[PDB]
Amino acid sequence: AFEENRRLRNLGSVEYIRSENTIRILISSDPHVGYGEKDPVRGNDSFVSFNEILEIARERDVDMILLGGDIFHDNKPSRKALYQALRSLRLNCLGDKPCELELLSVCNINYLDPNINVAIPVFSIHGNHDDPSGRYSALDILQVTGLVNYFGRVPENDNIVVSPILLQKGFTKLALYGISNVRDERLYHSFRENKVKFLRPDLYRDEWFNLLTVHQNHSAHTPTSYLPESFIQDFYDFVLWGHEHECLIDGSYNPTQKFTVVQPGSTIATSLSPGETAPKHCGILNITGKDFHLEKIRLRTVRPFIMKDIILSEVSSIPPMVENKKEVLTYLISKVEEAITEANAQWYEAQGTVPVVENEKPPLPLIRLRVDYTGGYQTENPQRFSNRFVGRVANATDVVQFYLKK
Amino acid sequence: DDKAFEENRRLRNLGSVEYIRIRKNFKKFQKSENTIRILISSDPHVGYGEKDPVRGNDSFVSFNEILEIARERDVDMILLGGDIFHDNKPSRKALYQALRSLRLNCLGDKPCELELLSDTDTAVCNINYLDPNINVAIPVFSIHGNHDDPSGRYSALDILQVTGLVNYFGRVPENDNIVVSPILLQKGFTKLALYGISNVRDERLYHSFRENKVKFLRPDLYRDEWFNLLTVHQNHSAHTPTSYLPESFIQDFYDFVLWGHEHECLIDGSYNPTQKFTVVQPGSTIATSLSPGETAPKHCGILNITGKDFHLEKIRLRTVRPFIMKDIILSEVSSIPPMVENKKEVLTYLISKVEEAITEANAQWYEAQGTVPVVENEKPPLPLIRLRVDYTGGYQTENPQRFSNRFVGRVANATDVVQFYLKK
Ligand SMILES: [Mn+2]
Ligand SMILES: [Mn+2]
Repeated sequence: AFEENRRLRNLGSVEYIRSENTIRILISSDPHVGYGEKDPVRGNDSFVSFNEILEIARERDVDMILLGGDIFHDNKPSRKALYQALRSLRLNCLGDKPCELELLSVCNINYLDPNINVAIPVFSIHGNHDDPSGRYSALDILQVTGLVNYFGRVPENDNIVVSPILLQKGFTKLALYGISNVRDERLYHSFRENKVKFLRPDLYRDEWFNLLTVHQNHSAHTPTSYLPESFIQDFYDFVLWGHEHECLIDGSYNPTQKFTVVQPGSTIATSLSPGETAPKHCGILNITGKDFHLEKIRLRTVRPFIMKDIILSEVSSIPPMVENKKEVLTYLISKVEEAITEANAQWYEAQGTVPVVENEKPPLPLIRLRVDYTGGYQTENPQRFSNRFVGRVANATDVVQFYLKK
Repeated sequence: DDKAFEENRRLRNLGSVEYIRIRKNFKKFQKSENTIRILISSDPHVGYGEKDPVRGNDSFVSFNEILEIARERDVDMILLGGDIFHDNKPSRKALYQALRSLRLNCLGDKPCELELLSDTDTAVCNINYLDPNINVAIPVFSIHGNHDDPSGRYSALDILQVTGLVNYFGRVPENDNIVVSPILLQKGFTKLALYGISNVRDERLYHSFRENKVKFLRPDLYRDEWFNLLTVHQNHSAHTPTSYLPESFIQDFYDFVLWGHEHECLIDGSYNPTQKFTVVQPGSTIATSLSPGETAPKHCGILNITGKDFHLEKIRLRTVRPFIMKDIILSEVSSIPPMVENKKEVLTYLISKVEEAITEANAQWYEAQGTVPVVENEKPPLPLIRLRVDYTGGYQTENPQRFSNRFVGRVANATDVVQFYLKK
């Protein structure tokens, strides 16, 4: 069943119906505005980092912003989360700057409104949400204000029609496609049953730089609970991959399909997973005809997160196998202290500063120790160990996790 | 209580009043010249009765109507007495619908003839039309109202302000020390000093006036040249002598008082001869309960200000579902044989009163539309009908639901058409 997935290529059907020349796009995904709102330390993280993304777009003078979904963490965001998102979009996206993008294709393009002066149009697809969910989303609200362009709507999970937004700047032509989040198993089934219809403009067939935006699992435990890369039509040149939190901004080239996949990652860690450790970035994609150049930009406002894997039997400072309750503590405490120094150094690197009295100090970092304690060693209560770093770490819970080798 | 309500009328001009140092196009968007025209309304309660199969879209249609009349009649601004939303946390549909109506009816190329003299973060534009990136044709001004929904520092009104669609004024950070500062607006020779007090728990506000903890600020320039307008959202009357705002408490320098919160349409206004102001209670644009006060046909108004004078034009709302109520005292009826098995007689009379109320409701609707009942014309929506029946004196009743079910597809409230009670 996993073997079958590699063999299946170009699924669904393709129908044909009706830097002045460099398209600059700020690419990001998953800001999860509102996540960890009630946390005393982490409460304002999502608001600050979502603002940063829009701030970089304005400072760097990009033509547009493209997001891979999950602007909000919840289906029903709090009044604070909604207010903060709207405030950031209004202050960073409105202005006298002319929009050099020409459209060739309340609901109509925002930067096309005569009553709204949009300097940098935001384009986003709908993402996945785990809180309890009518026919009105928080993304529909962002669209109605004229601040975000909601594209890639999936009204029916059965028959999905993928139509493009056609944009031109000088000689460079962009055919922007999107598929809003669909339950992975459902989407997988739609591609297998040939229920996904891609629409291409008849004119300038080979002229349009084809960009697809998705919000799905890139991998899964079950062979039907993710979207295989081979399923995606080979006429595409670039794929922006949302939903997946790990920053893989450098990208991966698929040699068969002939298209690059860029998984930018979230702008906030939503769990203490290994995937969340990779420093967060956004990117500037510079399209110029057929080729492009992607510039990775490190996020300055994201709280550092260091994870360390420890094997006790390998620690020459600890004696085995006795009551080393004291040995394990001293050693483990020093590893947290080492992880904090690594986190602080990672933060100053992102800022371009040095640790001195005149400079701003780093925020409390997220620290996780995965400790193998086999044959044998004395362990602590994980919560009791985590209480030791009360004003040194952002995570009051889960500083340590003890495990035995399987 | 009686002695305390009496003392309320004896007291006047509560608090403290001091002075503070301060077509035409005043909008900054970049891509009756002496008469300030204001569309006045209150309490649209967007989202109320959302889940009702018949009444679900009433609040959205009527809130749109108010903004639609403002645009059609070419007013300078919209002034609301609070409660744009029914809930503290409105649904996604309610918020979407309010924003859609505001964007379509208030944005446009129409020049704003109102000059902002002084507005006594902010990273955002406090005043709407002064934003160079938003083309505001008709600025909306509103105060915060009361909500019975659980309040889980950010309001839905703050969200409307942040989009640049509504100007939230008359904020009340502290209940103890309330400072009432004006928004100063000029059109030709006409000078408007606009004041607001967002809803405060009635008992708490009453105490603030008594403890002289309410400070009113007046512009030194043009002292007796401003037309003073106050916007409130409080109970105009109450059972307890401390649970409402007495008119006498409000400073007499005011010329006009827009009274929000109260749902009954009393758009004609009342003149207070001592305080020398006119109080206008416009009423809600939707019935929130089947109360006697909700029966009076709904209106909005156009307040025309020239110098220190005003003319108010009453406008009937066409989209509001008709509501007829009848109070029936069974002992005051005949021929109803009392203290006998009179179920048939009681029912026969009550059915005829519902039929009478339906005919009255339909006639009230056609009147609001300016049409006659003919095949080419639109038919009225299902009306709200309520019978409050006193059955004291020996009278047989019927289950309210079974009685209401006799009029299926004839009334909007198919569950509670009748209410049987005994006089206390
Ligand atoms: Mn996600
Ligand atoms: Mn009310």
